[PDB]
Amino acid sequence: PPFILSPISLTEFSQYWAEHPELFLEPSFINDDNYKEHCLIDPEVESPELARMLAVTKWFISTLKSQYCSRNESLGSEKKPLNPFLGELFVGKWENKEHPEFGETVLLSEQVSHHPPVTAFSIFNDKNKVKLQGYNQIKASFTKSLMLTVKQFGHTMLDIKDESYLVTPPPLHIEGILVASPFVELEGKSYIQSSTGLLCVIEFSGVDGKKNSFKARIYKDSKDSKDKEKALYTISGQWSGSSKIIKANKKEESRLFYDAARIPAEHLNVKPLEEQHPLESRKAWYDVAGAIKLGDFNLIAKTKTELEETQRELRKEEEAKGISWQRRWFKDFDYSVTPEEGALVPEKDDTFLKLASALNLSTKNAPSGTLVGDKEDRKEDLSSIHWRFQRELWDEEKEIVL
Repeated sequence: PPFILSPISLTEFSQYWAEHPELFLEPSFINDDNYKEHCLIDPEVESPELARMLAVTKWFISTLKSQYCSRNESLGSEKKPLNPFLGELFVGKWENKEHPEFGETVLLSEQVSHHPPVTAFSIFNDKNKVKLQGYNQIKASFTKSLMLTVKQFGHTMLDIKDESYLVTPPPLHIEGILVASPFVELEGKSYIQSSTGLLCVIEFSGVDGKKNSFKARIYKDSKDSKDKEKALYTISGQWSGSSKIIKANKKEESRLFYDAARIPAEHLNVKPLEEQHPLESRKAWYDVAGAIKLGDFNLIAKTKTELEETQRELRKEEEAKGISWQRRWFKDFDYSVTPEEGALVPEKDDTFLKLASALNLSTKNAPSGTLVGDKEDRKEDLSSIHWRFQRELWDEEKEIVL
């Protein structure tokens, strides 16, 4: 066992959707009057919608490394994920003081389900009108071989002012591939469907091809995505390393698209344990995390039972104050054709339904990226529940602060 063990609650993994402050906000600084300047990899980008789609694609790739690489040699740490308890919260903010034009970007993460485990999150920047929200859920199991496949469920939505993007995470990742390491590989297709019609398809190598490699293609619309030759741009390389982009078929003009080595200057600002509510992750798992570094499973069992008892009493107090701790900032909406009575239902102009339609994506609780008609989508009575952020609920939060 190498490196310094770092137990971290899965509720914290939500922060990796905006680890690079500048990449997260770039799309919002691109308008009709400067788009050609805001596109390093192609000073001759056809339209602003296209420059924004490239900026979004870059931002998406930048989130991958931290999500799937547990070891980090420039820090000497090995991440040990902790299964969040119901009602757990993790909040913080990127102050971006070194860039006044960016503004404060807030992160709210919450464990909305324990059985099964579901994490919901929202990252929003009021100043530039950039907001993201999504939820995550996985199902692991072994295949004929050490394999151990993890299916991804859920999706995320990005709003750049009035422009919308539907992002679906990597459908699959394989664990326990390399000897003596928690190395992980991605497989399947991820999509970035914009309200502008543009669609990006990101294909992961799986256990084949290069290590942690991908092939991204941007199409003018969903129909075009059926033929790889109609791709406006093609990006390929390592999502944990570097990649290059090629416009049309001009292989003679390949440019460096993204290099994961780049370390972000801005760090997520999280308040110290002293001023943290007992529902917040770092404070709730502190002892357990310590015991886990000690390695003593007797101390781990003890600290765990204590977290449980603490949390049990905390919930009682939360209710006593009339606080809906179980669904504090996110509510579960039913998107099925015929929902149950009391179920929260979507609105008529639901962004998710619009974009999913354009992409022809299953709106059911199937693996991420499942297309309508796929085996997974045809399954008998599959639910269609999706978690949604409610800004107002955060606006009236009386206990949690940043």
